[PDB]
Amino acid sequence: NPEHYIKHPLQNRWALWFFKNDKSKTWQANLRLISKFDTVEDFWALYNHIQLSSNLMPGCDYSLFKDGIEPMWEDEKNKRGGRWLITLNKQQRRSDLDRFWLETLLCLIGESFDDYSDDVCGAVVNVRAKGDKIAIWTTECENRDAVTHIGRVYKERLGLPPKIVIGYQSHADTATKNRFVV
Repeated sequence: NPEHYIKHPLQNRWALWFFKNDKSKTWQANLRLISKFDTVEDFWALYNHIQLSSNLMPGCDYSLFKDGIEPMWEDEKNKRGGRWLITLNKQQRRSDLDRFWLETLLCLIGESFDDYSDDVCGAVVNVRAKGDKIAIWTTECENRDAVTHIGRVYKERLGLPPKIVIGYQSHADTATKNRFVV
């Protein structure tokens, strides 16, 4: 009976990345792959082993991306895409950052956006003194139906009230403005 001894396979294999700001190095050189996993059990072994986002020094990031997509604008699956951005104030590092980030991780590995989960590339949390950010990256900023559906589902899974609006920005606009709001 496989149920008693097999790990539970995820729909995708995922890679977690870490960024630490070091002014001696280029941005790309500061980005490092931490490890990959493709089962529920290996996801939790990795999550339980690493620091909470709220405990990282300012200027660090985590990124979780599908295996084979690097967490940068230049990747073939990100260059035409964008991100749903959650901006946190300084008080929300205490209240919401870690629970929003873990909910974001679970939206990814559990493929929570129905048919549009294939548009998801990954997610990024930026820990910064000025205010942290969490974002889900999708692969095509022109797919209105995929993008808007991901944003609506994500907003409800974060539990954000209708008093809050979140915006979607294309990486091309960042690399050089919300395309969509929910």
